[PDB]
Amino acid sequence: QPPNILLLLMDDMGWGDLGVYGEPSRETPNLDRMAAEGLLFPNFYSANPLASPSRAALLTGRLPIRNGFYTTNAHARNAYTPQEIVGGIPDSEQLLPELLKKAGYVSKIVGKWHLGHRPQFHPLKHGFDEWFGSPNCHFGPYDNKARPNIPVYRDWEMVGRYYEEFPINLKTGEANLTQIYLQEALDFIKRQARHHPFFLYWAVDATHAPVYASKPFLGTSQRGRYGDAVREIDDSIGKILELLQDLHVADNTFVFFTSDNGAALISAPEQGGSNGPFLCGKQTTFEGGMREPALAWWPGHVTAGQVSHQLGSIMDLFTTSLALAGLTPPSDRAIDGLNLLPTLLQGRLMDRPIFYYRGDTLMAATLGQHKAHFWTWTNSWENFRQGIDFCPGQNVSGVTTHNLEDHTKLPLIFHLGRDPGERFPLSFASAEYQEALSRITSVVQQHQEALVPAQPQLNVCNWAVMNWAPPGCEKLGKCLTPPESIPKKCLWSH
Amino acid sequence: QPPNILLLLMDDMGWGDLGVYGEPSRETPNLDRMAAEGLLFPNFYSANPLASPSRAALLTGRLPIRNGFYTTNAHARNAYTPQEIVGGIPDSEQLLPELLKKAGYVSKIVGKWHLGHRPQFHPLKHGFDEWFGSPNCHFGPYDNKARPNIPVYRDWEMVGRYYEEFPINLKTGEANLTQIYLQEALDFIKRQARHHPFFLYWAVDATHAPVYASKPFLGTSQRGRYGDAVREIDDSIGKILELLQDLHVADNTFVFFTSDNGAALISAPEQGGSNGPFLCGKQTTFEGGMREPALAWWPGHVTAGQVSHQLGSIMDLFTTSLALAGLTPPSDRAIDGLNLLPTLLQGRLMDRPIFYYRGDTLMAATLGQHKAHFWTWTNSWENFRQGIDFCPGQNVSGVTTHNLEDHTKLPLIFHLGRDPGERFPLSFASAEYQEALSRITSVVQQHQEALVPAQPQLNVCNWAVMNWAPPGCEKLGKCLTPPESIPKKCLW
Ligand SMILES: *[C@@H]1O[C@H](CO)[C@@H](O)[C@H](O)[C@H]1NC(C)=O
Ligand SMILES: *[C@@H]1O[C@H](CO)[C@@H](O)[C@H](O)[C@H]1NC(C)=O
Ligand SMILES: *[C@@H]1O[C@H](CO)[C@@H](O)[C@H](O)[C@H]1NC(C)=O
Ligand SMILES: *[C@@H]1O[C@H](CO)[C@@H](O)[C@H](O)[C@H]1NC(C)=O
Ligand SMILES: [Ca+2]
Ligand SMILES: [Ca+2]
Repeated sequence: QPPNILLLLMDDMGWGDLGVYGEPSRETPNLDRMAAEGLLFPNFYSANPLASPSRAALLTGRLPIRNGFYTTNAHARNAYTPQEIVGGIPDSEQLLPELLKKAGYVSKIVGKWHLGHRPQFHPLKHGFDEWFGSPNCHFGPYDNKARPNIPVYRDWEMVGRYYEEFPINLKTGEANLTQIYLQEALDFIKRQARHHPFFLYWAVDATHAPVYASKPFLGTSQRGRYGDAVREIDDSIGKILELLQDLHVADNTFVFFTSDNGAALISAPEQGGSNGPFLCGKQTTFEGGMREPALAWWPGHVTAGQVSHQLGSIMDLFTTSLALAGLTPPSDRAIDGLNLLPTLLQGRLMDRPIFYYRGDTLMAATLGQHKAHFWTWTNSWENFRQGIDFCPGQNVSGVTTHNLEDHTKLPLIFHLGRDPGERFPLSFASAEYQEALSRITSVVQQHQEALVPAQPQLNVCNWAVMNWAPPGCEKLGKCLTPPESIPKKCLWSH
Repeated sequence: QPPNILLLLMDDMGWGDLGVYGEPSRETPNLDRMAAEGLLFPNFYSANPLASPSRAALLTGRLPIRNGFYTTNAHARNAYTPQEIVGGIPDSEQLLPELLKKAGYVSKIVGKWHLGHRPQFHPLKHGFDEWFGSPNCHFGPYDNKARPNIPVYRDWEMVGRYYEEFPINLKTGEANLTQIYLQEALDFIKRQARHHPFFLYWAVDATHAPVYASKPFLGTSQRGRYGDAVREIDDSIGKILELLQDLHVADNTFVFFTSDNGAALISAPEQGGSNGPFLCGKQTTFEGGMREPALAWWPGHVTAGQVSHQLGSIMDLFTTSLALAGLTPPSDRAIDGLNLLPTLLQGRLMDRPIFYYRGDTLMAATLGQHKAHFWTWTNSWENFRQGIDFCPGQNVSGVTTHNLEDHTKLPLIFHLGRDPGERFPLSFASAEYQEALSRITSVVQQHQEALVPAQPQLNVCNWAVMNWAPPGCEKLGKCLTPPESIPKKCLW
C-alpha cells in the first residue's frame, strides 16, 4: 500500500512565523517538534506572491503562467480569484487529487479552495472526493445586496455563509473555524486509515486577515491576534500528528507543512506575520514575499532533525506526491515541480532554478546562491500614498521602488547567503556578477523559449457571478437575487 | 570544589547569526547542539551598543554609567578604549575574577580585554592569573610612526604585535589567531581540571572587522568571510565542550555563550553579521544593537533543550557566576547583574528592567513586552552623507532619525512581542500606552534617583600613551619611539 499524503498549507504565514525558524516568542512547539522529528527547508519557495496562483501551482505542479492563473490586463499585476471572477481552474489542467486515484487514493480538501467559485470549478469536479471549506476568502460581513456573504460548503452544496451560520467576530477575533477544520481532518483520517490510502489537503486560513481564533486561544499569544491563530493552528497540527501515531499509521503517512505566500505586511503588527530576515512580503517577488517555512515529516523514512538547502518549490509537492504514490507526472506538458524524494530520503541536492513571477512578468530568478531581478516593483506611488506599504520600515535604494523598474539589460543580482535581506546588489563590473548573470540568463531564456503561456483566467469579472445562489441555497432558504450586469475587465490592485 | 565557569563572549555577533536563532545557512552546528543540550534566551541583552563598556559591564555586573566606561564630551555618544585612551577600569571596581579568587578559582582571559591598555589596567592587576590576547582591537597594519601595531600579550608581557609576529592577511582574510585562542583554552582546561576550579573568559574577536579565519575555514561559508570566521569559532566551541566531556568535568562546568553588542552593519554583507528580525545594529539602542544570542550549558543541572523568556543581561553573568561559587556580590555599591540561577535551574521568571544607555544618556527601557524610547538616534546627518549607515535597508518614520531626538516627555513605546522590528509605535492615546508608560517610568525614575554616575573614563586621549613600548618590547627589540603630545579631549 502507498503512503498516505497530508499537505498542510497555511495562508499568509511567513518565513519568520515559526519558533524553529527564529520567531522570538517561540510559540509553535508542535511545529518545532515536527521539525525536530523531520527535515527542515531554509530555502523553500511558493510560486507567486499571493493566494490563488500559488494554490493552483501546488495542485498542478505548474507555474501560474502555464495553468492560467494570472492576468494580462496590465504588466506584472497580482491577480487572484475574488467572488466576481469569471474564470478558474480549466478542465485541461490535471490536478493532484485527480491523478492520485490512479493509485486508489481517497482525497479530501479542508478549508480554502481559491481556484474558482463557479460550478465548473468545484473541487469535487477536479479530483477531490470530499470538501469542507469555502471557495473564497473569509472577508465580510457583506450586506447581501452589493455582494453576498461567502458560502461554506460540505461537498457539493453550501451549508451556510460566513458571518451567518459561521460567525466571525471582528471586534474580539472569535471564530470556531479552525476547530471545525481540525475535526474535519481527524474524522477523515479515522475513516480512511486501514481502508484506503488517503490524501488530505488541509488549507486553513485563520492567519489571513481578518484573523480569527477560538475563545481558548484568544489573548494567549505575545504576538496579538495573529499569534493567537498561529498557536491554534500549531496546536491543531499537533493533534493531527498525534492521531497518526495513535492509529499506528505515522510511518506510512507523509506530511508536509508549508505556506502559500509571504506574510501580509499590510496587516502587521496585529493581523499579519513576520518574514524574518527577508525583504518586504506578500504581493512582491522579494524573498519576504515568496520564501516560506517548509517541513517534511515521515517517521522511519525521513531522518529526524535534519536540514536541507535544496531550493524547493510548492510545485514540487505535486510531483513528489505522485512519486510517493508510485505514479508519474503528465508527460504531454511542462511540469515545473520536481521529485524531492532523493532530497527527502537520501539527502541529495538538485541544481534547479526558482523563477519568481508577478502576473505576466518573470521578475526574478534564483540559481545556487544568486538571485537576479530582471524587474522590480513594490506597489505604485498612488497606492503607497494611500497608506498601502508592502515593506513597512524597509527601504533599499534603487531596489524597493514604487515604479515598475525594467532591469532586463542589467539585472540587479544578490548573493542570498551573504545578503538574505537583498540590501546590497552586486557590482556590475565584478567577475561574480558576470558568472551569475550568464548562469541565470541562460536558464531563464531556456525557460522562456520553451514556454507557450496559457490563456489568462483572471482578466474578466462579472457582478452577477458572485455567490448569490450557491447550490444548496434553496433548501436552506438562502438564495439571493443577483443584480443585472455584463462581464468586464477586472480592475487589479486598487 | 565549586563548579568551573566558562564564559564564551563573541565580538560583534548578532541575534541572527546562529542557525538555531534562524540564520538561513544553518552553519553553527556546534552552537546549535549546545542549545539542544541546554537553555536558549531569545530576550537577552548586552549593556551598551559597543565593545568596551559592555565588557566592563560583564566583569563588574554594573552599567557603564556606574563603572566609568562612558564619555561626557557630548551627549549620547558611543565611546570605547582605543590605543590613545588615557583612562580604563578604575581600581575602585571589583572584577569577577578578583572576587572568585576567594573561592579557589584560577582565572584566565583568552583574547580581547578592552578595559584599558596602560600598565594599571592590565588584566593581571585585576584578578586574572593568566592572559593570552590583546588589550585592543586587531585593526592595522600601522606604519609604527603615526600609530604602533597592536600588541599581543602572554601574561605580563607582549610577545609580539598584530601584522608582525601575528600576521593578518587583509587580501585573503587569513590568520591563525582563533586556532591559537582555541589551544589556549584547551591547554588551560587540561591544566586546571581535577586540580582547581577554573574561570575561563574566552573573548575571541575574529568576527570583528577586519574579519579573519585560518586557511581551512576560508571560503567554506555561504556568508563570505564573516561566515568563515563564525564557522571556525563554532568549530572551536564544539572542541572546547568535547574536551569538558572527555575530561569528565562537563557536569561540574557551567558554560555561557553570548555577544558584546549587535552585528556591525557598517561592515555587512562581507565583514558583518545579521541581527535577525531586529532594527539596526551596533552603535544604536534599537534591538539590533543590544539584543544578543545567549546559551547556557551545564549538563545534569540545566535541563536540555529548553527556552526561557527571562529578560537577561550580560551583567547577570557577574552575579550568577558569584552565586555559582557560593558568593555574594559587593554590598557597598549598586549591582545591576541579577542571579539567574533560579531561572537556569528552576525555570523562574524575574520581572526586571533592561536599560539601554548610549554614553551618558538612558535612551530606552524595556519592561515585560514593552520598550520605551526616551531618546532616538542612529547617527548624525554628516556621518550618514559620508556613507556610514548603522541601519542599511531600514527606515522607520520618526523612529530611525539622524538627529538625537528628545522624547523624554512622550516616549516612543513598542510592544516587542507583536513588533520585534520596532516598526509600529503605540498610539499615545491608547490604554496600553498609558499602562506601559507608567510602569516603565516608575522603574526608570527609581533607577535614576538612586544613581550617582561615576566620573567618566573615556573623555581624555593622548597620542603618547599608545602602545609604543609595551612591557617586553626591550628584550624583543620592538620598542618604538613615541611622538611628543599632550592629553586632550577625545573625538567621538
Ligand atoms: C464554539 O464552540 C463552542 C462549543 O465547543 C460553543 O459553546 C460556542 O458557542 C462556539 N462559538 C461560536 C462563536 O460559534
Ligand atoms: C529610500 O532611500 C532613498 C535613498 O536614500 C531615497 O532617495 C528615497 O526617498 C527613500 N524612499 C522613501 C520612500 O523614503
Ligand atoms: C598558520 O599555521 C600554519 C601551520 O599550522 C602555517 O603553515 C601558516 O603559515 C600559518 N599562517 C599564519 C598566517 O600565521
Ligand atoms: C525615511 O522616511 C521618511 C518618511 O517617509 C523620509 O522623510 C526620509 O527621507 C526617509 N529617509 C531615507 C534615508 O530614506
Ligand atoms: Ca495567501
Ligand atoms: Ca564588539
